[PDB]
Amino acid sequence: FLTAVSSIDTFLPVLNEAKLQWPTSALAASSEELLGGYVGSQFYLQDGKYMQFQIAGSSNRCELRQMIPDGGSEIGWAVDDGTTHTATSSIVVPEQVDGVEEVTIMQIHSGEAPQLRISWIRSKSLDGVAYEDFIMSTVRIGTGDSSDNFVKTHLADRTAGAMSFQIDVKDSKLTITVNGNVVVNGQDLSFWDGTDSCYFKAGAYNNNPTSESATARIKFAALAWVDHHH
Repeated sequence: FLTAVSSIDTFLPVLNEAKLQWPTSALAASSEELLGGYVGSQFYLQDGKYMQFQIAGSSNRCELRQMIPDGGSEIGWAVDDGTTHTATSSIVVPEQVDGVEEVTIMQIHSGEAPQLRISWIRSKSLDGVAYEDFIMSTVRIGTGDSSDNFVKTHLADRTAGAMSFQIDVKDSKLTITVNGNVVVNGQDLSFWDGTDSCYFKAGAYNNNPTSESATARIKFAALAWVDHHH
């Protein structure tokens, strides 16, 4: 059998506060199933150390969704409760196979929409500038579909080695750190003031592939979801 992610200690904290959605938003595995050896080609322990997600097909996913810890239900939090909600990861994004065009690897999402997607992107122009094989943030500052509802930023070019991300939400401000460097510094999330259904996600959410059979693949060496408070 493939080795289960829960067979080592590294990911137990996040698995204790997550459900897995695969191959769609429908539930694949409860937190307890994840902690108790849930495994498949879509979600297994890779190289003895990575929590690896794999998925093919347009808008399909293999993605963790933040839950209340210790067998609780779906969590919802606000962007301005005075604490800092933090997601920290270390991700090896391999070269993506032909046909994979965008893979969302971390999110802040709510009942209505994604406040934030961090995604690998094969190629895109942002603000008149071309980028290739890179990591992008897409922040929603509204619920519409016109471009003024989004702020998109080049976070980093993809590296062969592990790349760390820290997503901090405090007092309606979003900070994204990559490999220890602040890239997005206090992006305003005030549009979401009043929303109490936000949560973190992470894994592989396959967006707009050119082939339905091409398999997105993303490896986490570390993932934690925490609330920092006094």
